[PDB]
Amino acid sequence: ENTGFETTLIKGIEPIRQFVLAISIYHLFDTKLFSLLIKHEVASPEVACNELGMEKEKLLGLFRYLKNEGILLETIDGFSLSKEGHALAPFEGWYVMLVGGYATTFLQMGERLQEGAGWATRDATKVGVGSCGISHFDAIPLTRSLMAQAPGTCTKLLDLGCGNGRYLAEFCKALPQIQAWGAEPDRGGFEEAVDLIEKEGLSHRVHISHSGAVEFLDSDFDFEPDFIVLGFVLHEILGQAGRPAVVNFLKKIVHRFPAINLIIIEVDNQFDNAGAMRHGLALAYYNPYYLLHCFTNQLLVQDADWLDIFAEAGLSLVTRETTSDQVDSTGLEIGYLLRRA
Amino acid sequence: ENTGFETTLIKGIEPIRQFVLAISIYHLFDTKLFSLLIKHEVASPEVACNELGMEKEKLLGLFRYLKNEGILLETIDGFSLSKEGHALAPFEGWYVMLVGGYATTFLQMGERLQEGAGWATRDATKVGVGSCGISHFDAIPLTRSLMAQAPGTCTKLLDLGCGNGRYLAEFCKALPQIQAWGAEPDRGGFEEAVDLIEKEGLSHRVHISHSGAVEFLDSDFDFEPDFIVLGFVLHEILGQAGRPAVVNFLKKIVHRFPAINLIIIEVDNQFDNAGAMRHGLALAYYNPYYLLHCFTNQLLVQDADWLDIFAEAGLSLVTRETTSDQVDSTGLEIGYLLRRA
Amino acid sequence: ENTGFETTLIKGIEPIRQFVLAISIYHLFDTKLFSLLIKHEVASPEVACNELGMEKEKLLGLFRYLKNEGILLETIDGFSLSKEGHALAPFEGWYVMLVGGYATTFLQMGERLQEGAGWATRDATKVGVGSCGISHFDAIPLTRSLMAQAPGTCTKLLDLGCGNGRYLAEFCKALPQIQAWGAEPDRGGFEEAVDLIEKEGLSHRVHISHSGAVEFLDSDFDFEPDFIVLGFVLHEILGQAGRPAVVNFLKKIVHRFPAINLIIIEVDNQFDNAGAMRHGLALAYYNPYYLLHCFTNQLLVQDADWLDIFAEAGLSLVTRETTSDQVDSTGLEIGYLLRRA
Amino acid sequence: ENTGFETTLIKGIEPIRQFVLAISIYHLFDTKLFSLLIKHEVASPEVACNELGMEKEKLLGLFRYLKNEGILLETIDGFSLSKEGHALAPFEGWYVMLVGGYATTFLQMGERLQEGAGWATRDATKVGVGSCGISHFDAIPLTRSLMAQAPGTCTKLLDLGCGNGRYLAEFCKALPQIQAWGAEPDRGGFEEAVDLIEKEGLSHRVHISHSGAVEFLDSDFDFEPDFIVLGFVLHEILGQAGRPAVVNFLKKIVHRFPAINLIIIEVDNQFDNAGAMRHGLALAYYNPYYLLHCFTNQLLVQDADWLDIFAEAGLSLVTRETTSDQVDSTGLEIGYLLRRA
Ligand SMILES: [Mg+2]
Ligand SMILES: [Mg+2]
Ligand SMILES: [Mg+2]
Ligand SMILES: [Mg+2]
Ligand SMILES: [Mg+2]
Ligand SMILES: [Mg+2]
Ligand code: NA
Ligand code: NA
Repeated sequence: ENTGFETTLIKGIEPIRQFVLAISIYHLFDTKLFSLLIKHEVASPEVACNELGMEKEKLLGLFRYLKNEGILLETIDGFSLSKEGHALAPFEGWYVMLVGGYATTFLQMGERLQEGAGWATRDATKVGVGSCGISHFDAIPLTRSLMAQAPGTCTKLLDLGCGNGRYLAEFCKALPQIQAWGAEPDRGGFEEAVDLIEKEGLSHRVHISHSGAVEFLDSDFDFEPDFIVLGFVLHEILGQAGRPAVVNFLKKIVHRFPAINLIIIEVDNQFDNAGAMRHGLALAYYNPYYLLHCFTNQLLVQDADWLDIFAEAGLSLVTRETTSDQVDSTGLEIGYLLRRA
Repeated sequence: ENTGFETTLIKGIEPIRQFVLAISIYHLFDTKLFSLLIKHEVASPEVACNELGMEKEKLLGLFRYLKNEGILLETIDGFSLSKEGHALAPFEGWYVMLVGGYATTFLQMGERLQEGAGWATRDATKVGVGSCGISHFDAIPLTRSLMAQAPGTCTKLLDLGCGNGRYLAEFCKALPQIQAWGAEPDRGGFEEAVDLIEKEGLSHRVHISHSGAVEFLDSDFDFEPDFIVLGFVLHEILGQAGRPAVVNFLKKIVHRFPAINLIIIEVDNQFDNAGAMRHGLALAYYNPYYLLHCFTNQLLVQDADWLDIFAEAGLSLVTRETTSDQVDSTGLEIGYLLRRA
Repeated sequence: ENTGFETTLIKGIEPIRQFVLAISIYHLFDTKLFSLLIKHEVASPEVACNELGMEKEKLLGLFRYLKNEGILLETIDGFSLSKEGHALAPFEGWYVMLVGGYATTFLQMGERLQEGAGWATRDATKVGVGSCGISHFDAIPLTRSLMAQAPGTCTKLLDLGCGNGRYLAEFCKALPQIQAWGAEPDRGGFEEAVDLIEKEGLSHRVHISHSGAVEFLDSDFDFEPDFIVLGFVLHEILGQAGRPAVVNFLKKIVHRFPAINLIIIEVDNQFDNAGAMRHGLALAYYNPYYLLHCFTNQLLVQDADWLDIFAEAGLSLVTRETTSDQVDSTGLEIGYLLRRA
Repeated sequence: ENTGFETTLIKGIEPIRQFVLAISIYHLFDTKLFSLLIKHEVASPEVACNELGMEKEKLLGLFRYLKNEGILLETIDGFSLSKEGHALAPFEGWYVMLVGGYATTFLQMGERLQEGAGWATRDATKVGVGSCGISHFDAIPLTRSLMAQAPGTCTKLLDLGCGNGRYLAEFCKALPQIQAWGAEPDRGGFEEAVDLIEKEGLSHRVHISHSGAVEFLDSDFDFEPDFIVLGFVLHEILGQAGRPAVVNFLKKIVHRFPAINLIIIEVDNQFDNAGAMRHGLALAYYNPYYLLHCFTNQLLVQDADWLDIFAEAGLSLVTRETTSDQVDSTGLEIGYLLRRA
């Protein structure tokens, strides 16, 4: 008889409804349709197609789907972002990172659970672009706050794992006397950094290298930074190369630059902490973030574990801070300002 | 300042939270972890790993993620399905079809929007397995209802586009005198049909062929069916081969078998119908279904368009029915019982 | 041990969380705090208190609660509506009607279920004010559409059950030649109608009487209307007085005014229709509306039942319409344009 | 045109949909219909009406409403709880307390905001009954944990503000040597306590008085307790009588009973703590709880404020604990075990 089944089905597949919507919102941003709708205000599928080189029947399908979900409005003149659609704008970075960057990673979990199946891959270009969008809200303000508490002034900044160069673009626009150098291991991210830096008019003050963090420190680069930023880099080295390699990397920084100020941003691994995991942002962001870090060759550890690593590498903690409680009040994103002990 | 940003962020990325959960639920089913948890009641990660040949640290990560979302419970003895987790069981087919089958298709939409980029691909084995799970609730009862209104009795049943053979297994178990033949174009689905039929003990009464519908009708098969079931097949032929090809296919059926009873199940294309699109199941299922059918080489049309096609092919409508309002009350899934005019 | 209980509790009491939010949104509107925040943009609790004659500590409590839910933002200068708070503006009428008008009614259901316990009461002033706010979106445009399809032009309009007079104020502003008379049985609503009409500068063209519909038609009023609007009035008479009384009331209208055009708006009782009840607006609005009409002395019937009543009363149907599918696509709100047969 | 309005309306009035559902769930429990459906499994409206003395048409309305929301199932034999309906069972106390007890309080906020309008009233009988239901999960296990850490064993227990006597019934059943006395100021709650104690067969070991806490301590009662439980009582005295009155009350306890063990349960006022307020249970429960305590004559203060009050009253802290993180992981419900300094 299946009495009452339909009502249970609508609730039971609610995650599937939102799964498709998240992918569709990701494409709305990534394809530049969102920016086109902002610019035009109202656009017919024919006009959007001509501008972006798209096929009308596929675009009409995406537009009708988004209209049914309330992201778009449709009038005789075309489609427009609704108030709900406009409200998505600040969140672009999260969609680009988690859907663009990590959709393949989540999809690979079934096969990668098998003995010997290896680590899940990701689209590191989208991870970098997306995380840089996110960093405008959380990590860049945190880095700025810690930099203000260091002695002297920043004149030469080195950012390892720079993604598309957003930290360097923001710091260079706010602090005009700064000279900067960024290194990014992903080729696509490296190319996006060279383009963003050129678009912001900063190519004469900021240079980008296609390199990983450990290999950059071992290279014959000619730059004497007084600040080094390691934003979510150490947990990649920890997973890929091991704890002795992280300790040795940190020792090499202060051996080469004994008066340097280090700013390290890391995520505290509280995946098993019942109270922490009930916070709305812990469920929305950190629970999937922790899951991805079990399937990729990265290792998140606790605040106490990082403090032990810093001590073993011969570093002293100047101050520790978390993100503004207006943006992320979980206390899981922690920034450390360190110096040679 | 970003005043109040966090509250907006938690709401803004709610689709991303559910996107990861839908993928994780899909893997919970597809990897056979769900069936393992049902069988064991409580299983430690070590026990689940030994049984399914998995890696403990990756499995613990998936389990902790699902525990944080309330799908699993954790005690000193291990993990178990919660009441919420147990409640997901009937919906397995939807997760397998839409996530397993069509996740790649949704992910390809950005690139496939470009002029000349072609049709998005899918994992047709998972689409078939998943849709067959769904059909237990909606399409198999609808087919059974229409079959009861035809003259005479079914003795020889042909199912084109049979997926994993679920329609044939259910009809053969309910009606022991039936001899059946199924054709499935996807190799993986064909192999799953041969295995399901063997598992149900029906290999002596039901034969499966690896073939598409049009090519099967043109083959030298030796079977005289009195019923032919075309469950969501015609809209594939319509998209791939065109309307004259669908008309010619239907004419060939009644030319070869003039006394045959045809049962056709199709989805009415009401993607642009405001009232229809506000139904909870229209939003949860049909809105993504319509979107997928704009990106794949399949074409959904309206009830009136199908009736015109049937008339042009020389068929008469015996009766038309929709699914039980206990399972799907949208009126979008329509079954037609036809005969030669 | 209560393993996993908290996660189930947060979901289990979600209706309670939203119950308090709905009441708080209702007071935000009803107390004029919403209009104060629109006017001021940012207001400290001291400024809001001085303007509306409120107590600071109670207001701070309401504001902190709403801030926690994302409806308000707080800065050093005070509180303001967030984008989410601003987006609530069009829905004021629904909150005023269902919470202000009918909260007591829903709360009385337990006691009123008992044999001989009578009908639940309501705050008819808030029901009238709120329903008039709603009517701007659905019933006023429907009435306007039907009036345009009548053979005659409206010059003298009678609105029975006029609430706060919003139909008359809108029609009179749009159609300057109209003279109008409204009757409202609730004293509080009647007083709000006299005030709204005076505020809109329409007291010379619109008169309001404190009276129920049946008693108004039996009174010595001196007005010769060519249009009468009965917007959700007949189902009140049907419940309170019975079907013969509704038939007699309609017969009396066309006996007194044989050339009159009648516009009747009613809600189709589809409470037991599985497909209709899965529409998002059916669940949000019509399911509680049907419930309240089982506990108050009002009786909702079906479209066909109304058409039969009209035939018995000697009325002919000119045309029937439902609301615009941009505002309400359920087809449950129906308007009938009638004349004497 | 109101383009796209309906989609915004369905979301905008979601709090109203859940507001009516919460009230309907409250009555389902409070009227004993929930227990009737558990006992019968399937019940026709006629059978439920005969058993509880209800009117069939009003009951059918409530049942149809709940069926539409998925709480009930309907078959030819009658109505039954669905799996979703069954899952509500543990949450009865929250509905009884917040809806039964405090619905009137929330509804009174608009009028009580006015200068000199006084404190909002509540249904203290339902607050007591509901809070006692909740206490089975959080406060009773917390009290039991603290009692076990005292140097003495409990033989004579006094519970001030006992509600319906649930703490005493649970402790007395688990610990057969205990003699107990409870005081409850609300007459309805007092009568429910006398009945619960009689139903559990404990009238020979537990006596209940109709009295407030301060007046009980000033009375001529003849009982020498070695443990006193003050579960959410002190914040009532603090609001109603002031901080000197709370200090004097605590001093009087240890003057009359110098060897007594005191167990105090209080809610930490973190209403203004951004991170704490993003916890799912903080939003669902504590945010409305804080709001109600701004409109009633009760005053919630912080953990540190309570510890300072205890020091002033001449009490020493033996140990402090919060609730089990399986039931409430906010850390806002705190229990203190105290002795005379
Ligand atoms: Mg990482
Ligand atoms: Mg298809
Ligand atoms: Mg009514
Ligand atoms: Mg009634
Ligand atoms: Mg209290
Ligand atoms: Mg108070
Ligand atoms: Na890893
Ligand atoms: Na297609």
